[PDB]
Amino acid sequence: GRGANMPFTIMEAESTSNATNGTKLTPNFKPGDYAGEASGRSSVYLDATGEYVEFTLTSPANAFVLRNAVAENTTGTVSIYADGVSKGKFNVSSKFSYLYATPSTLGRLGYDNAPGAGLTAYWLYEDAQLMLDQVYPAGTKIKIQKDAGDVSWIYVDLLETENVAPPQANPDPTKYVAVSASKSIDQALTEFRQDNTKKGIYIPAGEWTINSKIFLYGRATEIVGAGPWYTKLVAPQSQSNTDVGFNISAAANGSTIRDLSAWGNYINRVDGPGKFIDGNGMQNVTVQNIWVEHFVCLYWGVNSSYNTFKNNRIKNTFADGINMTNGSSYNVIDNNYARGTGDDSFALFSATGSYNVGNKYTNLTATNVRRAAAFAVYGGSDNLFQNLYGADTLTYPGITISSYSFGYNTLGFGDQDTVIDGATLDRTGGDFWTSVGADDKINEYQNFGAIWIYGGDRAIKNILIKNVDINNPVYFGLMFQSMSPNNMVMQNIRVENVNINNPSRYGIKLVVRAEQGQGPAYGGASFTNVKVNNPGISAIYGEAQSPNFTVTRVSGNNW
Ligand SMILES: OC[C@H]1O[C@H](O[C@@H]2[C@@H](O)[C@@H](O)O[C@H](CO)[C@H]2O)[C@H](O)[C@@H](O)[C@@H]1O
Ligand SMILES: OC[C@H]1O[C@H](O[C@@H]2[C@@H](O)[C@@H](O)O[C@H](CO)[C@H]2O)[C@H](O)[C@@H](O)[C@@H]1O
Ligand SMILES: OC[C@H]1O[C@H](O[C@@H]2[C@@H](O)[C@@H](O)O[C@H](CO)[C@H]2O)[C@H](O)[C@@H](O)[C@@H]1O
Ligand SMILES: [Ca+2]
Repeated sequence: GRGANMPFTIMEAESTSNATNGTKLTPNFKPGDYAGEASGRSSVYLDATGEYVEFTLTSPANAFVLRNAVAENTTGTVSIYADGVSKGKFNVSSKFSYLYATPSTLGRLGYDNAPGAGLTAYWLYEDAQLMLDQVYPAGTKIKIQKDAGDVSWIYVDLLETENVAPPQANPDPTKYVAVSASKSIDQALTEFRQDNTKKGIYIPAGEWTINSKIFLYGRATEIVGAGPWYTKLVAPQSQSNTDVGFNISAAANGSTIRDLSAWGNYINRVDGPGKFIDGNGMQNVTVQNIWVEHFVCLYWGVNSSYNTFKNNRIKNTFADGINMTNGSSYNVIDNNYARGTGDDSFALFSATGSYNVGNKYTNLTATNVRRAAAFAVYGGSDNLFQNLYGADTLTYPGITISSYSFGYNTLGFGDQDTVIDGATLDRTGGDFWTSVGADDKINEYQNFGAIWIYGGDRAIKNILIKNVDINNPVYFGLMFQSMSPNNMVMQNIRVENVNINNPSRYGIKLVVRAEQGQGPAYGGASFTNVKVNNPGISAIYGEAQSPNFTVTRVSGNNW
């Protein structure tokens, strides 16, 4: 792609190809800012009746997602036109946006939904979904316009366009028990469990309440919808933060959930509940072509192995998109799209089996990461992250590679490579934590590069980063750091075929003193064909001040 191959096309409102009579925001990297939090770090502000932004379709489309920001505590409309003719109205809302903190309490980002004295609003953008009753061809002018009766103002960030097929029917009514107006999901599953000729349940087009955790047991179960634009599982929207969805017991290992969407009612992060799918220790489960929003996570694996997450869309969550922890091995996380997660979009946390091993995170896109990293790997052995696209992180790297234990029981990285192979990272990095007494100090925070290689309190070894393009990182391309006093010696850290373009500070930073009491990096890293182009200050910082760290310039480096 790089990244996921999805049926929708993403178009930035602010593209120079898009006529507008509204206000195009100049980019910045600020959280809590309508530019800093936008895709591409810009949007088009429509602030008077008749102001519009005009998109041009590059593929046919009957369905649209508008990422936008409106005033706090408001709902309303904005209009959509096709070739100059009005065609409908998006339902725009800040119900799920505006999370409050202060510049020195970004650790609270995502947790606190109420305004208050001295509090700044963050997480300002949200989405509106709309299907039209015609497929419009490539080349159609799709205008987003603020007409009389629409919201007082709106920031238009991007438009998703998609040509959605008609809904898919029950694959076989004699094998899939249908949910219906008078038969709930739970009742359909009970009928399935008690009749061995059934393969599962079918959930038709519609909106279907999920007001509970729905347990899958008995045997492997298929849950099949009509398509994610059609089958909508809906948490009770007059409630907030209800723990609903599916919970897969061991008897239902081998289950499949596919072709549906799930619309949670979380308005802030809660730690514990809030994963759409629970399946601790689950095996051989397939989750495919589902679209999930407004949960804490899609899935949080715990010693869960041989599972497949494929073709999913994870948007506007309050913590991680997918995390696999504590022994989870041999999983296939392939061709998934995340936008707006509230913590690491795709993560792997290895802990004591000794390691998470054999996982393949492939063809993944993670953008507009509202806190933490697009991709994060915490220890493990023989795990592959391949063909990644990451962009527009609010606070942290595009990719975190970390041997910090976080107080859990872990060995760190193992004896087989953790591989990052093929990745594009656009405008990644950010500010987090504190930097009291730090070297190379530019503000009150620690400052994170596009890729952070962090030796923590456990082994940091066997890391291969290759075929990566890092474009306009907030601060640095590659950032290497060792936690003191542990000073774990980094071994077999190699970087190959990497382009670092226009970093504002340095192409490569060896952290010398992140904060009081901390020191420089231990071990070394090798660089082959690593280009640093137009750095703001210099190509590499920290080399002379890092006497325990050896930079090896194998060949092909312009620094
Ligand atoms: O009050 C429930 C939600 O209403 C709006 O969203 C609509 C949603 O219910 C769904 O079924 O489809 C339509 C069309 O895509 C949505 O507009 C609000 O936007 C949402 O915030 C509410 O929770
Ligand atoms: O393995 C550590 C814990 O993971 C889960 O808790 C997470 C919490 O520590 C924090 O990271 O927030 C996320 C998102 O809300 C939580 O999933 C488990 O729920 C917990 O039991 C584990 O100890
Ligand atoms: O020391 C406990 C904390 O460790 C981690 O946070 C670190 C932060 O405190 C500061 O020192 O910066 C380093 C990175 O340079 C951070 O890793 C945990 O993330 C945090 O939850 C702990 O409280
Ligand atoms: Ca944008």
